[PDB]
Amino acid sequence: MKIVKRALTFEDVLLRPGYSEVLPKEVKIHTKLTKNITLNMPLISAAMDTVTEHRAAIMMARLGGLGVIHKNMDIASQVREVKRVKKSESEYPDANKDNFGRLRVGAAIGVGQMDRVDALVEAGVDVVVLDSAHGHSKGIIDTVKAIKAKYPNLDLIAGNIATAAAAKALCEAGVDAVKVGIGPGSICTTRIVSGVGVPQISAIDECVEEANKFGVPVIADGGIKYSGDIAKALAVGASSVMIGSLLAGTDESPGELFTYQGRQYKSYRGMGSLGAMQLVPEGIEGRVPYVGSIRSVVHQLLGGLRSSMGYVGAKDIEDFQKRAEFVEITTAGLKESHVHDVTITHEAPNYKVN
Amino acid sequence: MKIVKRALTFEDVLLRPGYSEVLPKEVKIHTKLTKNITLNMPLISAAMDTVTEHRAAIMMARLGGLGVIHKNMDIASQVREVKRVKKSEKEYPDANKDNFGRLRVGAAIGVGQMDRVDALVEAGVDVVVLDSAHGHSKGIIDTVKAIKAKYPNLDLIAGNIATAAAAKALCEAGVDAVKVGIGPGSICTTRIVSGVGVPQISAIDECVEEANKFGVPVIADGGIKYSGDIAKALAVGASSVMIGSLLAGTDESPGELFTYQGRQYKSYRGMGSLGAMQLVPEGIEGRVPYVGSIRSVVHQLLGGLRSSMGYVGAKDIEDFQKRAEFVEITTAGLKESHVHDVTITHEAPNYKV
Amino acid sequence: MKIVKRALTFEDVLLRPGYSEVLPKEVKIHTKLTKNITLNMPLISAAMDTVTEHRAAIMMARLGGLGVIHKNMDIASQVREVKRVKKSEKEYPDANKDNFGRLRVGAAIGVGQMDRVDALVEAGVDVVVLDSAHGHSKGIIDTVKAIKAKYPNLDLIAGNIATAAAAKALCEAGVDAVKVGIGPGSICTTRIVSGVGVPQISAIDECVEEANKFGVPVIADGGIKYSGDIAKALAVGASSVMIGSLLAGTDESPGELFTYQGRQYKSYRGMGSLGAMQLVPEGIEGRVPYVGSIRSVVHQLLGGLRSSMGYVGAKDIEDFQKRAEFVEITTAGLKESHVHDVTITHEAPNYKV
Amino acid sequence: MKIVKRALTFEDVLLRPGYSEVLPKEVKIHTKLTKNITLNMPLISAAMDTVTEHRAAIMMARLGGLGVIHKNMDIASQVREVKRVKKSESEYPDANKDNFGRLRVGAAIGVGQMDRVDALVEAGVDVVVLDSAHGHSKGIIDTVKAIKAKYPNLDLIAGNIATAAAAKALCEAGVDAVKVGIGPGSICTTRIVSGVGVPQISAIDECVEEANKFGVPVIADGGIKYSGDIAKALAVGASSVMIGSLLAGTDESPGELFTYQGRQYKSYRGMGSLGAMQLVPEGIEGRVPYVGSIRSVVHQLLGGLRSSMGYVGAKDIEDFQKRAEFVEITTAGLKESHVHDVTITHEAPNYKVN
Ligand SMILES: O=C(Cn1c(-c2ccccn2)nc2ccccc21)Nc1ccc2ccccc2c1
Ligand SMILES: O=C(Cn1c(-c2ccccn2)nc2ccccc21)Nc1ccc2ccccc2c1
Ligand SMILES: O=C(Cn1c(-c2ccccn2)nc2ccccc21)Nc1ccc2ccccc2c1
Ligand SMILES: O=C(Cn1c(-c2ccccn2)nc2ccccc21)Nc1ccc2ccccc2c1
Ligand SMILES: O=c1[nH]cnc2c1ncn2[C@@H]1O[C@H](COP(=O)(O)O)[C@@H](O)[C@H]1O
Ligand SMILES: O=c1[nH]cnc2c1ncn2[C@@H]1O[C@H](COP(=O)(O)O)[C@@H](O)[C@H]1O
Ligand SMILES: O=c1[nH]cnc2c1ncn2[C@@H]1O[C@H](COP(=O)(O)O)[C@@H](O)[C@H]1O
Ligand SMILES: O=c1[nH]cnc2c1ncn2[C@@H]1O[C@H](COP(=O)(O)O)[C@@H](O)[C@H]1O
Ligand SMILES: [Cl-]
Ligand SMILES: [Cl-]
Ligand SMILES: [Cl-]
Repeated sequence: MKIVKRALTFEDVLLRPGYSEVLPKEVKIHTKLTKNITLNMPLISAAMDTVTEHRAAIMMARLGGLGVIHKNMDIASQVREVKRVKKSESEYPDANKDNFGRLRVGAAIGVGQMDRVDALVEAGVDVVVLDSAHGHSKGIIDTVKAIKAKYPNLDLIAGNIATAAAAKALCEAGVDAVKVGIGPGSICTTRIVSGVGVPQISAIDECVEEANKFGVPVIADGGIKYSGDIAKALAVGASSVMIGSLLAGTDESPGELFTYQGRQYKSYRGMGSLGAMQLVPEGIEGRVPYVGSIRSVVHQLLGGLRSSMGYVGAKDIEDFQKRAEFVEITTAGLKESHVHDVTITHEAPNYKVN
Repeated sequence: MKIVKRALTFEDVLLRPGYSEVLPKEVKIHTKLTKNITLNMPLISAAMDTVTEHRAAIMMARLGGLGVIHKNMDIASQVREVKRVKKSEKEYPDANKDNFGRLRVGAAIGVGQMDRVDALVEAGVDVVVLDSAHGHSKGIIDTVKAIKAKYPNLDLIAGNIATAAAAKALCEAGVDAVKVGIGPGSICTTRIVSGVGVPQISAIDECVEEANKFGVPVIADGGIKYSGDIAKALAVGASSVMIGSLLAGTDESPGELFTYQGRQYKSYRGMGSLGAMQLVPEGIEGRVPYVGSIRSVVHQLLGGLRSSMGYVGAKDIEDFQKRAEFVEITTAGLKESHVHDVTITHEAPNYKV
Repeated sequence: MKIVKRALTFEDVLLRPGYSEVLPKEVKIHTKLTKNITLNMPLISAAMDTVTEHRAAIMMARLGGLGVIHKNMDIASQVREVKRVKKSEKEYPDANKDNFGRLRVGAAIGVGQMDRVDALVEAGVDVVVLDSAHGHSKGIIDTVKAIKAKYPNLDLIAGNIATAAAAKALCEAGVDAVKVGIGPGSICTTRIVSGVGVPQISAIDECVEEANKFGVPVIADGGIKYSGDIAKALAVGASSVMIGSLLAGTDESPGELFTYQGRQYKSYRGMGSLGAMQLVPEGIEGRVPYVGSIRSVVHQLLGGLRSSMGYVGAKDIEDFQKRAEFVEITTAGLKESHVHDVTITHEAPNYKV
Repeated sequence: MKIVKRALTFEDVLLRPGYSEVLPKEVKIHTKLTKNITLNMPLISAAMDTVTEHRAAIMMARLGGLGVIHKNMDIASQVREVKRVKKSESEYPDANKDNFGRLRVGAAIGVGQMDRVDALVEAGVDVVVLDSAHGHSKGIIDTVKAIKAKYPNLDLIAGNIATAAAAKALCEAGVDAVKVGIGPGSICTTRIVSGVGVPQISAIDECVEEANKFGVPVIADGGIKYSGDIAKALAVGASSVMIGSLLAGTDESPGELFTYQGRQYKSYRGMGSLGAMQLVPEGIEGRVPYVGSIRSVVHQLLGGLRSSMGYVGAKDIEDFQKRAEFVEITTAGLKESHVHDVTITHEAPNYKVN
């Protein structure tokens, strides 16, 4: 058998602190979404039917990031969701807006869905997210070429991928960003069901190095549990991070609150779960704790990133990537990194152990 | 001390995705059981008294695979089981059949059991599976030589082994397939009791490299918990996979269904457990959740396999093995690979925790 | 990406035994706090509002160590705490005292707090501990320069750091000790929240190699759970150890004792927790078991240290560091090192699970 | 810091099966206890007050191994325990006997206990086990030299040690066997309390290589949980294994049976536990499950060893050591080695997971 390497993920590594003349409050967190679109902060909500519809994409863009409307609905519904975001108005000085001063929004499509693309363009979507379980596939590559041919000024994101060869193929196909992540999603069983995938830190590292040669941003999609993971993903070279599970428990995410055994929850499920698809399932249907507003979640997450960048001595994301040095740690190191030998009595807003 | 390598198993590795032009529904999954016997799908039910009798064996063959009738019964009883399969009769277009249109079946034998082989050969058995806890032994090798001498056109599988040296010995003795696995079985305590074994992925890899020289296919036997493990075993170069615990919960497996504290189960035990031997055991007696029909289980398992081959861009298994690249992962990598940070509310058909 | 090393912590290593001619009762455990301040035993209580006020500080000093009064209070209050220690009065023959026979005490300060330093220096403080979550910063380094300029004979400790580069910066700025530890603290979430830190053993090792060039002692701060960790920290070359969770359960720590579900506790929280800050926290609020007096805790901890030095054959700490050889262990090695395969019925004074 | 090596213990390694012309029933398991004393099988019960008094040492020797009477009693009591074993009579054809046809027995002593040694010699003890928490110490080395000087034909065992230099010092001191094990005992907190110790497989490996140059057997003392560990310890080069926890729950071991929450137990405690010593404790006081007779325990343990040797192709222990090849495994390998993905319904006599 051919073993190419030993691959690491988030928990395997930590950033080394460096000399710093910058306070966390002073750092700038703007970043590229694609080659032609800027975010005022690096978070994107996942294209999932238990995460991102209009209320969520509105908040995400008001806070300077992006929401991506899921494709588990007919064209007319998705169009209507996009218009709701575009026509939204308010306090949000970091808002992420197009040239008309309208909140930016993204919308998911799948292979061959060219009629959906047409409608979304005419609805004034800012970015189309072309998604497959296997981005490195002929269907995806062909779809990219068709979309760039018909809409040369439409910003196009394609994924998911996990290797440098995939990033090369997509970039040469004409994408404006690649999405990295095969298997690391909280609700994902892809690696278990089919044995395929690449640990997320290594996948991002590999793809970034290739995507850089084309001036193409990488989106790190899936597997983020804590703000520290966001920092690590960015430091390794990603330009933004896509998040589902950390947002699925918010007010704005689709679905109703429910209480079960004294706790509040919302539903969260893979788009490859049996429920969502109504191919063998590559995702599960579950529940996540209720966590209040998107605003409160994003605030804790960005505060973590700001801390990290303060520790590293970085003024902006690009400086963060140039300075960042990692150390690989052991299981015992991870155990020391978490809270240990104390029982938590009041839960912190940015650290929950289940 | 002499340490020859760091040895890996299923949970230590993942397959890298590759450029694909094939959809999962389009890939071909036929394979080889032995030099001369073909499978339409690569699964074999284990030769265990809680897994394979005639009902399981019939379903496995109708679906394109194979069942091996266990040997924890007298010769006559086993002859009868084999006969029920061979006499069995669009609905099963992938049925694995012999030149007469009869379902194929295998039967297990032990060292020096030529009387059992005689009666099985007479009963129309398609393949004989020579089983020992230690396939790399004088007893096993002599039995091989004697069987091939007396029945030269009888397909012979022997095991279990875990080293290239063992593979070489068996191939030179004249086997038509080798079975790999010392200690990975769900119900197995061999490694703990005797301190002996080789993590299943490295074992398959080592033995495939040796047996390939002789044109001898390798059966990966034991340690499969998920469809993804089937894919890995095949990608590393196994030609087929033998499965126990995943099928012991099925309607067709021997034994009755029972309910305990709100959950349904069937029994499952090692053939070296106390119960099965009736003494220093190398297996345990336990229970597995009821999972309904073998059909539904096989469907999900082949689903994952096809999906894997789609991800690798492999049109068939030879191509899969050719293209397959692995990456070694850490404990944190395994944790990320499983479902994490979400509570499952509706369990999936092909993923249980 | 740039990975500079595989970094280890306490549970990754063990000390090898060596030829010994010393019994544990015979070894000497005096050490250095700073270039100019001496300790009779090497423990310092953490500068936390659930660990060190005047009661703890007095006990730590009477036993030959030191307490650092925390800074989560106004300047006046902290001046008063420091004053209660300095005014405090065979029973304590190892008492750590200044040239006037007064117990020694330290006090914590933050970046740009020269007013606090002024009032502490006036109150007779023996050492000032300059604390920041990130000691390798322009703020900390400028504060050092300003303090040493204004009070050149005032012993100054600064931290926290975890790299040789940080150690070098601080030593050149003029500190009398560096404090090492980014993220190992029991109540600390820094590593999870910001992704930043260095496993404590490698951190100490890196910083000791740098600071030693300047004659500057290293304080290992955070992550101690057992006496054995104290030994390792010292053997790697720390001159002293700062301890939080192990002392938060004591009579003398601030806060009241309470009972919850049959067990006794006191509160313990990070100075960067929400509660202590009153916002994006880097600590948590929790509880630790009540453990009785500081004396009894320190007794057990120094017991393990002396035992360690006996095992290594070290007559004193310099000798310990000289002789110490480590071995790196695996997860299975750690499991064997703990109590295993037996249920504890009467808990030990110095081992809790 | 100086890191000499990465050290492995039992769970880190497995034996490779080899070509075999031998059945488990056919293999011979006799071994050297010391340079001048043979065991018919390689097990020794631990010198502990909750393991080995006369009833236990009698059974151990009848089965061909050895019991070592603990030293937590006055001289007269220990002498009387030794005589009880020596005067025992019975069915036990593998019995381990001196030249007078009396069951062999060993007795523990500590540094300087020369009067106890005299009494034990006069009681007809076969081997004296000189024990310290730190065998590589001047007190121990001096005691060895004094005992060999006064009783040149008395077989003398000394420990505990964990390094090649220790084995060299003891061998040159004149011992007839060295005992290896600092920290691996089930009830031991030495490694936690003082940070000192060496993972047991590495310790045995290191000491055996040194002890061999003197023709001195190594005893592997502590950390055995399963029969597989016995095989591994022997394959690495040890001549016998000392066991406490696996025997503490037997009829013959000191102490009464008790029932707590529907289970039967016996007490088991470190000799460095607070209870036993009545220095900071380096052991705990606990309980272990009741397991019936020593005969039934030893039978399962020896059957495991016989299997192992059958797998390796070994006719006797020395052949076992020459043939044995190990492979290092991962955490996932260990997980696969144990029972997994099945719930046990009838507990096996040689495999219990708690
Ligand atoms: O689409 C899924 C599973 N799946 C998912 C999903 C979503 C995110 C991550 C993983 N899987 N969503 C689905 C929706 C419908 C049907 C199948 C679905 N799996 C695969 C597997 C291999 C492929 C090879 C070439 C082309 C496409 C391939 C697709
Ligand atoms: O047969 C078993 C135990 N055992 C099993 C069994 C089945 C599958 C995997 C492991 N063990 N089934 C048994 C049925 C009856 C008696 C013993 C049995 N163990 C061994 C062990 C070493 C050997 C060395 C040379 C030749 C044969 C050897 C056999
Ligand atoms: O001070 C805290 C958090 N924090 C803490 C604390 C204490 C010990 C360990 C970690 N954090 N205590 C605080 C008290 C008030 C407000 C914030 C606090 N975090 C940071 C993070 C990055 C920095 C970079 C340059 C300079 C200062 C930086 C500070
Ligand atoms: O004797 C014990 C602890 N201890 C034990 C024990 C028994 C087995 C394993 C570990 N410790 N039994 C004891 C009985 C009484 C007092 C202390 C005891 N610990 C030490 C530690 C370092 C030493 C250095 C030189 C000489 C002797 C040393 C002893
Ligand atoms: O069902 C699925 N199977 C596998 N991955 C999925 C599925 N549905 C969504 N995803 C991915 O998982 C991500 C969410 O990851 P999370 O932030 O870790 O919960 C999404 O952005 C998708 O990339
Ligand atoms: O009692 C036993 N001890 C060791 N291996 C066994 C025993 N019984 C069956 N096996 C092996 O384990 C396999 C079943 O593995 P499973 O698929 O992991 O449950 C069988 O096909 C045999 O190779
Ligand atoms: O809230 C916090 N976040 C991170 N580190 C902290 C915090 N509060 C105290 N510390 C550090 O952690 C140490 C206590 O570590 P402990 O001995 O493991 O409990 C203190 O001495 C500080 O160095
Ligand atoms: O209290 C103690 N502390 C550390 N080791 C001990 C103590 N008492 C006995 N031992 C050792 O532990 C062994 C028992 O190991 P076990 O077979 O793993 O339970 C004994 O043979 C001694 O070598
Ligand atoms: Cl730096
Ligand atoms: Cl061989
Ligand atoms: Cl691990």
